[PDB]
Amino acid sequence: LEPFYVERYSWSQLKKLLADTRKMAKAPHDFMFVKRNDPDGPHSDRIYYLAMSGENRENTLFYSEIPKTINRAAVLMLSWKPLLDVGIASYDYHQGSGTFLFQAGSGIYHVKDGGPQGFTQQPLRPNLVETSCPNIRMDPKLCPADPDWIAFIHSNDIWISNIVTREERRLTYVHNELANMEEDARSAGVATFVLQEEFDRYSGYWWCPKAETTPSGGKILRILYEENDESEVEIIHVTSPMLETRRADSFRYPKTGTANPKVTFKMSEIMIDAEGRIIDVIDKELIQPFEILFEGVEYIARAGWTPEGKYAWSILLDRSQTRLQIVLISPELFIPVEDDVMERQRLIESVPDSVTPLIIYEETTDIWINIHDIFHVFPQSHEEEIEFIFASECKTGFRHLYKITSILKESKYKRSSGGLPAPSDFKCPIKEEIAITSGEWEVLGRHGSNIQVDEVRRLVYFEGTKDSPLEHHLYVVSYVNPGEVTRLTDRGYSHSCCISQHCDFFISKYSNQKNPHCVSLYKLSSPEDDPTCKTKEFWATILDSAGPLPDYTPPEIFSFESTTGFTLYGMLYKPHDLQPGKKYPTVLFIYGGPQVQLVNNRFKGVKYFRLNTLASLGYVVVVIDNRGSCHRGLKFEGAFKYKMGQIEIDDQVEGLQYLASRYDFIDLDRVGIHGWSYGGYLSLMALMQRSDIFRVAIAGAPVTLWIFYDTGYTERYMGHPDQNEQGYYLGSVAMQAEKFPSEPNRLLLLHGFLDENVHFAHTSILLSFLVRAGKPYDLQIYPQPESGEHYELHLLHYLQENLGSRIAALKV
Amino acid sequence: LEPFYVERYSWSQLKKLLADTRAKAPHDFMFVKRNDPDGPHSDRIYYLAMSGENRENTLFYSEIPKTINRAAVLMLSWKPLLDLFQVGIASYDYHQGSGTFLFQAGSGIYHVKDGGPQGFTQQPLRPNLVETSCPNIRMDPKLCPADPDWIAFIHSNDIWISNIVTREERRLTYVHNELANMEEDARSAGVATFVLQEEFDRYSGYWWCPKAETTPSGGKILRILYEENDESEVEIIHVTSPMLETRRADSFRYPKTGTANPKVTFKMSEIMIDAEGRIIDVIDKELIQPFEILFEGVEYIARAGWTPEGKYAWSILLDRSQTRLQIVLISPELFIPVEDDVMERQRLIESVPDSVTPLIIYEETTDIWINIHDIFHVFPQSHEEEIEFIFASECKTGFRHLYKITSILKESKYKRSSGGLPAPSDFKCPIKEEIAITSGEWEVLGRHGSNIQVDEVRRLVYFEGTKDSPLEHHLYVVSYVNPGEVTRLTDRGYSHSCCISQHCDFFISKYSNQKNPHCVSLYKLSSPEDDPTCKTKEFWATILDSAGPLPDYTPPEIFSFESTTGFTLYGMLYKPHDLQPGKKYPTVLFIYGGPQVQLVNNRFKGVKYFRLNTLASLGYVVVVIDNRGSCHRGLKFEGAFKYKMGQIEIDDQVEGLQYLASRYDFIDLDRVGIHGWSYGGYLSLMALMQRSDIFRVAIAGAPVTLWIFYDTGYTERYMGHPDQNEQGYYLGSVAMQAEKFPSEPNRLLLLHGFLDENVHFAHTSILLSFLVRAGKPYDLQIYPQERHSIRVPESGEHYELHLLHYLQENLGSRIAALKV
Ligand SMILES: *C(=O)C(CC)(CC)C(=O)Nc1cccc(CN2CCN(Cc3cccc4ccccc34)CC2)c1
Ligand SMILES: *C(=O)C(CC)(CC)C(=O)Nc1cccc(CN2CCN(Cc3cccc4ccccc34)CC2)c1
Ligand SMILES: [Cl-]
Ligand SMILES: [Cl-]
Repeated sequence: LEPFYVERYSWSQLKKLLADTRKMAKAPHDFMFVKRNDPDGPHSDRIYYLAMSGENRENTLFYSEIPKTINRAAVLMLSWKPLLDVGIASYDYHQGSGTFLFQAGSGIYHVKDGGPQGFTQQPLRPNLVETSCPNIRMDPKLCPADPDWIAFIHSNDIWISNIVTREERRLTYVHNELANMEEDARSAGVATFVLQEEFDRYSGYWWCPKAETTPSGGKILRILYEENDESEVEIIHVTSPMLETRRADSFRYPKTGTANPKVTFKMSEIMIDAEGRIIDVIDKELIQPFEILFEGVEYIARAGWTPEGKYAWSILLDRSQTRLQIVLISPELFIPVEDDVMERQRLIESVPDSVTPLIIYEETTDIWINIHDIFHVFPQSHEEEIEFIFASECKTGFRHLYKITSILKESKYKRSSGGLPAPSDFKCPIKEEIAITSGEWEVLGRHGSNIQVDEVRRLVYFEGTKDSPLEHHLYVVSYVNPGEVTRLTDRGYSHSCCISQHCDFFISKYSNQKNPHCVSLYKLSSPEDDPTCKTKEFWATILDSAGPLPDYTPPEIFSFESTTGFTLYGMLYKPHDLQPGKKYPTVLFIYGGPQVQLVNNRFKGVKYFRLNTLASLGYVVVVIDNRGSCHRGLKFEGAFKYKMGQIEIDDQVEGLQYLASRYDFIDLDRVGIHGWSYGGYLSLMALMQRSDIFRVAIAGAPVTLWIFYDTGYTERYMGHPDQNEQGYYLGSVAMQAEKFPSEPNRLLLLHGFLDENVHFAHTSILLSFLVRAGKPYDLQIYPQPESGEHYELHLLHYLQENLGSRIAALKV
Repeated sequence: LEPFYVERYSWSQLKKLLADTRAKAPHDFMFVKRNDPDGPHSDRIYYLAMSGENRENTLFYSEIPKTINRAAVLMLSWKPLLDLFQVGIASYDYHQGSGTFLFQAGSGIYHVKDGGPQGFTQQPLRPNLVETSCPNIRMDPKLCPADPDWIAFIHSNDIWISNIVTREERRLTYVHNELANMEEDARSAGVATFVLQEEFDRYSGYWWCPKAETTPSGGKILRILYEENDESEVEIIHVTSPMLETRRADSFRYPKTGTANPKVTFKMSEIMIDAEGRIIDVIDKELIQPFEILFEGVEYIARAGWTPEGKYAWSILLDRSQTRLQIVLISPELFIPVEDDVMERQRLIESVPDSVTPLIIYEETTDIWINIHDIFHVFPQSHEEEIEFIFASECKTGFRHLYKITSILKESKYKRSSGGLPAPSDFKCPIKEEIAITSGEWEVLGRHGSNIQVDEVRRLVYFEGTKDSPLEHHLYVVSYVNPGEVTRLTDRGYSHSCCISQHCDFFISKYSNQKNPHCVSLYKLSSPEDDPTCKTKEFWATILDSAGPLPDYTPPEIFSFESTTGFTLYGMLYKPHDLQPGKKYPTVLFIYGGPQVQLVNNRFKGVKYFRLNTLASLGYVVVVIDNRGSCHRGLKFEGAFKYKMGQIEIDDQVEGLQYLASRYDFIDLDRVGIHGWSYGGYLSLMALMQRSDIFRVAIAGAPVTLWIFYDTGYTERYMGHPDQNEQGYYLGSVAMQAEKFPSEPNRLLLLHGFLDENVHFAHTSILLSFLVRAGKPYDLQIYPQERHSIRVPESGEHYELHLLHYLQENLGSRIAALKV
């Protein structure tokens, strides 16, 4: 077996090769189905959606017409009608009025379509909402009880504005923009850094869905909101976008072990008169402190209202993220904010002791709670019950849907006597807990995956891995008599689905390893003898695939039975034009951290197109989902709890050796490893731990030191740093710099200079320690499109010079 | 001619080689007379010195004997002046009449007495801590010449005084609130700001008046002239921290070019003391009119102080473009008390005479630039409306020469009663007499410790100069009354740095040459009885002896060549050790090539530039060339690159390289590297950028890549304001020309300290921005927790290792040629 050496191109030649082979658009999303209700017309529904019609183009609202019937000989390809005349990330909509509300650039706008006004046959010039406010407005939302009112955030405070009367009003006075950020570290209605970055919650205020009627023929609107105080949170400096303006932007980063923000709930209570004028605005706070009522709660993971507006709800986590509580909060728990201590005591006495927080569900785990967007609340039939669907990995170690009924008891605790409540004083007895689904597979509830409930047929639609861990599929099952789980999506593809609100259609964005992404509309229907049985039928195409592009050769998914007692899956890019009796240099691409799966049956020729490019130059490319990876259940994921950096490279090496024994073209002498973020971290660990296996390591934005990363992430997987002193040490490459090679041309560090999730300090502290330890490195910095081209060029060239070509074999 | 290829050592082996192949000489001298007829010693000398190796800098003394055995060589012994502190001393004060030393060692401020009325110790004295109530580090202590019981110092950017007998402490300025943040509180007093320290070498910002003023009580008044600065309009910049654990950035005020400099003014603290040394009162006083009115056009207070009598406070002032110097006498009567009440403030202005006025006793201009220097000697004032003084200037002849100047102190034409602003030349004085003491194609030295000693008895002036050569500094002497013959006092084949006794009967010289390490030796001055002008020198004793030519270090040969520019350009050449016949070697050009610096001269370079020899041992030719713009050749030679930085320098570097390359066949022009720090890093980039043909690799260290990111004081002196010179700034900024770099990798290495506060990392990061935009390759190395230069030895060790290894892998070795 002779060594194959890659063609040694020049820098300018490699730039040309990358430029030629380079030459995507946001696929249709945020679907909404509106009925036409037109007996004489040919269309049943209009679908509205956000999309990008070309690659240059900006993201905007489109519509398409769903016909009542189709020619089943042909394939109907739906046309994209523009709804409007900068760019839109999301949109709100009120059904009854047909009002869209959306931000585009700095402006907030509104149009109407598909309400009583009817259905336009051409673009709509939208109406700009007026404002006195000097700064950018964020997070606009229509009031569900009155589409004339909207809310939004300006300078970390909540405002409301009437789109008819033009009345604007600031609701919270929590942030003063002109003062310094040391004293004023407060905010209302905005989610803090950790909650956005690590729990995917972006909004921090919620309209009450219904309005209460006043005595004099007006109404009361309500906004539940989160108020944060980040005064005790660590302040860190990262260099500003403008390098000519030599300064640093301050922001609050709760690093692991330190304080999270000081959180609490609030309610704005807005009295409006008979003709839409604001009478009064009472701001209201909890009767007792957040720490007392919600003992142990550190993070407000999720929050909203019940469909009737009766209770606000919230899904709450402790600091270790091992205990989740779903908690109903009455509006009567809130009293007006009064600085006068005598008048404050009055208002506490006026509230009954019966009014109390209601923990309607609690769960625990020795691993961790993964937060998700599934939580469906049924309408309240009985007065002292709440019925709902939730998902959990805590029973079986796999995420499944459960139908739960809780009893809303009077609390044992009484506030009159004025003590502190015990841990379980607000817990509700669980009357029923039916498991809707079960097995060695999971229901999906993140990154857009959720459920749709058909209350009439008493069915729930959900996405899952039942058929395979490498394919997402749409399923349906009864929540009343749960049994047979009907699949609705076709095997051989992975699907991301959106079910119509009327449960009579669904859209699926699907692909597989060979075929690019497509979006198609499927009609749901039942046989006459049984509404429980659900069948699907292709209706029309919304987006066609480009068709497998000859320049891109896809990988083969493989798998091996690991000594760890798990099947591990991988992707293998065999080199283009294999020579018999030769062995090629192998580049292992890695991520390997939690909340990610790189190996699955989806089209990888957009995101990971440049893996195919490495294979065209003569490299073998391997990707392996090690233990900790997503979509295999909680026990699989928990493998590295307290032990980050200590099991991942075993699984990689094991898979790399499995491939080697079966394919003689893999040259274990010339193996490189490369990844970004956790992949960059593991790449450093690979070179540190296994010099023998890995010749080169390219680390991108690597986490080098876990005490520098945030609370929400790090404490979930590694606990508090006091209770895992060794794991934090052994898991931190910056404090083991002595273990790196004394040879140069084996370590490449890549970092963005301004990156604020994985800070540059991770790289700069490593560099400092490598210099202390007399170790070599190579460094590329990317301050501030053009730099991604530079990155790909440098990486191809670095692999060429130090792994692929004959010059690399000489160099040693 | 075969190419020599250097040994390809591993990283571990180069670390070994460097590790294997890996102290302040006496200074701040002071002669004090014994006045002991029966004793064997004429003088005792005091001096700062590091006794050797890992040891702190401290006060020593030695004994100067009346006679010597001229058969033998006397070696003086160093007596420790101080005892161990129940850290190190950089600087000291002395009061002649009392014997009081004053100095800072570590945090504390101390005093001893020796050589005054109390006599001379024969054993180390115990230093006496000056006690304090101040919470923070005290800085810049200074003895009051008028009363050696009193001292002054800076604490939290304000001026304080402390009596060392009575123990009375007192705050004189309330300009800086130490507790409030620096974004609001950006004022200071008695402290030279960044640009003044970094670009004009002025460190102090307050000056004791050297004489007291007696009162009716039998007490006295003491005065302190001081600079007050308001940096509120000055650009703020954030650099990280020695603490990398806290992801945080510390702020400071950096006047970047074409932006606001600090808003400055003069102030005076009037300090009334009673009959037994207790403070009665402290009146803080300000100028009767603004600084912008009284000193029209002035932007930098370059130097300041008092006349010997304490009558006038002098100052040397510059305009923003640094093409106009003004020496100005400021009378104490120009200052009035500070007053909020605008009626009472007006009444004090009116009580001051109109005859009292600033006196511009000297003014000069140039098309090139003013170079500030420490030479300025005021004579005692005998005539009432005349001041007589020695100054130095390049503005007449284009070489720095001494001039004895007398100016007439006329009452001003301008009058303050009328209430108009004065005309540009209302304060100017008549120049009655301006005699040139020296002249020629050579300069008098007045920076970096070089100065003059005036013998007022025999009416002579001692000075350092380049008269015998630009490659050697020598001590000379000449009359200031009948200026004729310039007598050299130091021996040739040696560069000297000399300190002349206050009594003018001795001088000490620190000297070296290319082959011999540094030495310090004492020399007695005397004249034949018939003629006191004729000054001769005799060796007296050795203070510091040579370690000797160390056999690791082979010196370089000083070469020179006639450039097409019409200047002789001097250089140094390190030939490779064991130079093979019929073989050619990879060359490494070390460069600085910026203003205010000369790399090529006849001094020992085996300490500072030791690794140029290490390069030669591995088989590299090493060249160094002082191009046009460099120091010690006159203002015209220096002026060559005004408005044109980065354009002319490499022409001279390549010319010199080719002078050697034609004259020596061992110089392989196909493999030439370049390397430098600061301006040398700048030029290293420019060299590769402009001359891809000549230079294979460039290793730029802390490079200036964008002149708009550098400070006012430096950049505007050589380039003017950016508004007036858009082409100069564009053509002189490598960041704006990133497209011109090679599109071959392994030819560009950037080295930068992450926390550098003179040449900010910003220069490197913005260069990397434009190189990425231009699709160009680079290599980069960062050295965190390190400011101006590389202080931590492990990072210095890493710097030398990477630099040597980089040259090996991409220039010197077998594989380097195969790699193309
Ligand atoms: C970490 O999670 C980060 C940074 C904190 C979050 C945004 C991160 O993921 N950053 C980041 C930056 C730049 C690119 C990517 C993803 N990209 C996917 C495709 N991949 C192409 C590739 C892969 C393997 C080998 C090569 C070799 C040469 C050229 C391209 C290659 C690069 C990484 C993520
Ligand atoms: C510029 O003015 C700086 C940086 C902004 C502030 C003072 C500066 O000068 N920095 C700096 C950092 C580190 C070292 C030096 C000076 N040093 C002198 C000796 N020289 C040795 C040398 C020369 C040439 C080649 C080699 C090769 C290997 C090892 C040493 C070499 C290096 C620079 C200044
Ligand atoms: Cl929506
Ligand atoms: Cl002195």
